[PDB]
Amino acid sequence: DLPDFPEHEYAATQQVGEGVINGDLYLTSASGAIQKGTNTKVALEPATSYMKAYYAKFGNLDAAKRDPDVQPPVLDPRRATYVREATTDQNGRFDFDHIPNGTYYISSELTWSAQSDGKTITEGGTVTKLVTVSGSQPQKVLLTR
Repeated sequence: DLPDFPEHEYAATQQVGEGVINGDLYLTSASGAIQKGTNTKVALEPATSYMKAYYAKFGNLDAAKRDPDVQPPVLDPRRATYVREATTDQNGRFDFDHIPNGTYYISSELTWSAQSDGKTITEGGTVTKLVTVSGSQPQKVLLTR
């Protein structure tokens, strides 16, 4: 499962800042059609050894490829205070303000329904990337896979 919550790793992070993050969220259907993530929540949190272990198993996983017997574990309640959040607009665009200097996981979940042989298929899943912030203007994040 997950390692012990690393207090030192969270204590060493800068918790105040001026950085701006811009990006776009989308995934591709099995048919090749692009699906934009509209009015979808996007999370931005410190890139720790704790969340590296979590995102390895559940961060870039298709909903069709999920094990029904395997459920994601309950995370330490101390982690929530470090999570920043944004909702994408009508075009899948998201924005974050006052982002501190540091290294982060930027993560979202985008699923939708498709039809095939008269049966309903669940498409998409989770998508997670690394973003580094030094100065106030990092590059845009294309949150896709």
